[PDB]
Amino acid sequence: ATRSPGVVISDDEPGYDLDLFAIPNHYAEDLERVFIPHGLIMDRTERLARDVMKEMGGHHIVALCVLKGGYKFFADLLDYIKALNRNSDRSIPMTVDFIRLDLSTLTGKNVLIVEDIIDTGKTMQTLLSLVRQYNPKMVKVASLLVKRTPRSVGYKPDFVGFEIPDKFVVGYALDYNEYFRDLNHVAVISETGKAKYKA
Amino acid sequence: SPGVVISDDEPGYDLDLFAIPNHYAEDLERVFIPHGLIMDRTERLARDVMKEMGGHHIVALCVLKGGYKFFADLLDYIKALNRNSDRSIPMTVDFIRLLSTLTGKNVLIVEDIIDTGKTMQTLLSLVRQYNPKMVKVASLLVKRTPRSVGYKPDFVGFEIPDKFVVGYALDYNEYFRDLNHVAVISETGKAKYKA
Amino acid sequence: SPGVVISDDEPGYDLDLFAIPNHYAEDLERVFIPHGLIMDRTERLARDVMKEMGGHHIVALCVLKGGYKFFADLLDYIKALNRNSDRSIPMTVDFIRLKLSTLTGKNVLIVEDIIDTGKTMQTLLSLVRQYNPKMVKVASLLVKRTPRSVGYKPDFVGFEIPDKFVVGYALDYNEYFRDLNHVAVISETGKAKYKA
Amino acid sequence: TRSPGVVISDDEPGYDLDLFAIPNHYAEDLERVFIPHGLIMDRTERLARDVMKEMGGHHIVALCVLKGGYKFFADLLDYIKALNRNSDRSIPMTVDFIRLDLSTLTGKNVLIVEDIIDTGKTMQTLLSLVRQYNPKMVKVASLLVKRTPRSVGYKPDFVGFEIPDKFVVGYALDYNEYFRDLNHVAVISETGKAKYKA
Ligand SMILES: Nc1nc2c(ncn2C[C@@H](COCP(=O)(O)O)OC[C@@H](O)P(=O)(O)O)c(=O)[nH]1
Ligand SMILES: Nc1nc2c(ncn2C[C@@H](COCP(=O)(O)O)OC[C@@H](O)P(=O)(O)O)c(=O)[nH]1
Ligand SMILES: Nc1nc2c(ncn2C[C@@H](COCP(=O)(O)O)OC[C@@H](O)P(=O)(O)O)c(=O)[nH]1
Ligand SMILES: Nc1nc2c(ncn2C[C@@H](COCP(=O)(O)O)OC[C@@H](O)P(=O)(O)O)c(=O)[nH]1
Repeated sequence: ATRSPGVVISDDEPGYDLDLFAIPNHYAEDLERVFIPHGLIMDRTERLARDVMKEMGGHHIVALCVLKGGYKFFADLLDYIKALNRNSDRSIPMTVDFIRLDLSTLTGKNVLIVEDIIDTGKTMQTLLSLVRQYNPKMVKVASLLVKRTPRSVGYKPDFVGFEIPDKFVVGYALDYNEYFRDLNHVAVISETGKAKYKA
Repeated sequence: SPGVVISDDEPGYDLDLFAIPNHYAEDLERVFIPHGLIMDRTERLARDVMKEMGGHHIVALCVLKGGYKFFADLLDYIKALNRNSDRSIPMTVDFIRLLSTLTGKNVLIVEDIIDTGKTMQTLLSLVRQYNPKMVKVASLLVKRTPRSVGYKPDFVGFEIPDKFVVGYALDYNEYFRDLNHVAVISETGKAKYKA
Repeated sequence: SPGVVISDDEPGYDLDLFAIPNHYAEDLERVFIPHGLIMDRTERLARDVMKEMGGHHIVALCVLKGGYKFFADLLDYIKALNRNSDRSIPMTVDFIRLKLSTLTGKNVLIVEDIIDTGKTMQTLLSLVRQYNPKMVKVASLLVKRTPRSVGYKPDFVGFEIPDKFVVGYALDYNEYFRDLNHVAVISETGKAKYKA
Repeated sequence: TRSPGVVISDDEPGYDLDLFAIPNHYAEDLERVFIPHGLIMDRTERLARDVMKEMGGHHIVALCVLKGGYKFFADLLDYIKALNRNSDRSIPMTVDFIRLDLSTLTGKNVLIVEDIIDTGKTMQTLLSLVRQYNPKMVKVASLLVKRTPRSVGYKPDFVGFEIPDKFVVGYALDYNEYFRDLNHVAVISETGKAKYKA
């Protein structure tokens, strides 16, 4: 719930062609276009980590990961946060948990909920109400990707990595029928790939 | 077979030989395994896993909560092998709170440290009862301790002396998370960060 | 292909979207290519290089000076491909000064960090060709769309950028901005701040 | 100039080959891995801050000696540039290459970067040639110092690893331009010496 919408990727002109970057060859016909390369994600994630310690560094941080199979972004975000802490000459305690949808550990602490993708946003909103119930000092939501979808409730994430168009993306932290885990770029899935690896 | 064996006669490296956080200067006695050495070993471990379990679909279970870090890096190296194999390979990723889906599947249990070995032996008995095709355990650290039952993981990163270590994936009252290397905690550190 | 094309519509990113050293906050105007984007593109360039001339032994020549980071990273990806090729592939690595008989009959890769007008490379190619090499191709990280270009185009291009003076990654300004890992447009303030 | 760096003892040196990831085409060409790639990186990171605390106050001249190697110089520079990001001032730095315009060294902090020091004759030859251009401060960094009686008694200001007297390859150390894709420092085998002979 802040002004920064993050790195915007418009419907006019999105992403780069597949030939310009290194894609696993078994995914050659399963993707349409690359929206966000792995390294671009890392750079943005590094800035997000500095945004988090800027607004939440005041109290003991509880980093809360959602278990959607996507551990990748949560692990990367935390790595950058730890990188900041090791050069702060104060030893900074931090606890990390996981939620699948005892939380008494959240009382009076800065809670950071980390999400990979936000589409409808009611999965996210549902989690705020449960965490706020345990009376934390503050709750912030980090999201790597926010899709511009008509299924928008109106809820706005605090820390956003990228704002992407309404396409079904896979890669990096997002999978499809447990496929595309070895793909480190965020790319749009094709009709071929959507049918080939269908459940 | 027992992994990289860190003997008892001299225990890793001096603190000033590597870059440790300044606020952990007095809280450590010695560095056993530098971060880079862990990563290079884990890359080989990932190759060993694909060797004995790459036959069928792999369900990788992370034991919560001793440390997520080793699990994250182990799977990163596994995916690296998968994307260069000219073959679309699916993989299940799950976490254990300490589940009947595990029936007839190739299950990989990932632990960051094994001390006595009783936690893992207990976890194994619970998993086998759901009749999995194969269950193997990967452990980053196995300690040489007289308090051990006799359990040995299928995959071992390092065999270390009987000393309380922190860093990389092992914390102490939610401290030392920002420490990359595996180091022995000092008596100062134990008392400074007690609960 | 001309590589990744950065148009002049409204390119780059706001400085607030990425991590930038605080002592460079006022000295930069906009970030064109983040460090990670350079690396992902460079990895692909390494693949392209190890296909048009990466058959056997190559001689990789880095132009001095102007940069070194791009040459180091490009070779790191090349060496990463070689160690998965199931074949021991030797490689010559050396640097060239622009004011050498080894190049005779060799497969030469000239690595450059940026190409503006292109006369430096045209001049460089004409001299190398006189030593009669088996083949000489040029890889460049950046190629600027400038009205000043003679018309030279490299065999391999990383990014095509607007006619703006950029610093970072492998490009400096009076030996400053070396610690800046993103490619960014230097501001008027910084340009005057770090003058020679 | 008396911290010998990470000492690798000689009764049992390094690690077995099967414990780490080694390129398949080098499987028979090596005997023993001394220093894994990641261990080099961690040590190099520490070296980078040793350098910056002594010399790195202001403007330094990073001088690389060309052996066909460059990897260590590039990695050491990367860690140094990583430190200067968290400094609260902009640090200028010049990087150059020399094989044995040197008026540019006068009155500046000169850092000579070496990958391997064996007898040490190369370094003291180079030192005597640099110190006569009157630099404000000239010091030597070396990734590897071999422990050999053939040494002329020269010791570098900054040392990464002190290794036994064996012929090592990998990471910034080639053998007839081979082993460049090997990221670990390993001992070359007899099969390797003949397989990649000139
Ligand atoms: N790979 C991929 N997955 C996506 C995409 N968009 C949504 N998802 C999954 C969704 C939860 O999954 C619903 P299900 O399949 O489990 O029923 O995530 C958003 C929810 O958290 P929201 O905020 O409530 O909308 C996408 O573009 N690519
Ligand atoms: N950081 C750190 N932690 C250690 C160390 N040795 C043991 N632990 C914790 C122990 C579980 O701790 C129970 P708790 O008291 O924390 O609740 O893990 C081993 C069991 O899984 P085991 O195999 O059954 O013995 C150590 O050297 N360093
Ligand atoms: N950092 C930075 N440097 C730039 C830029 N554009 C040009 N240069 C330098 C120029 C050579 O330097 C001339 P000097 O400084 O020695 O006088 O490189 C182009 C020649 O190779 P070209 O192809 O012949 O035009 C730029 O945008 N950023
Ligand atoms: N790969 C590899 N190379 C080594 C090793 N030990 C020495 N070298 C080369 C030597 C110069 O090479 C002489 P050449 O054969 O090229 O003529 O470097 C040391 C001189 O700088 P020093 O200090 O004066 O003795 C080693 O263990 N492995």
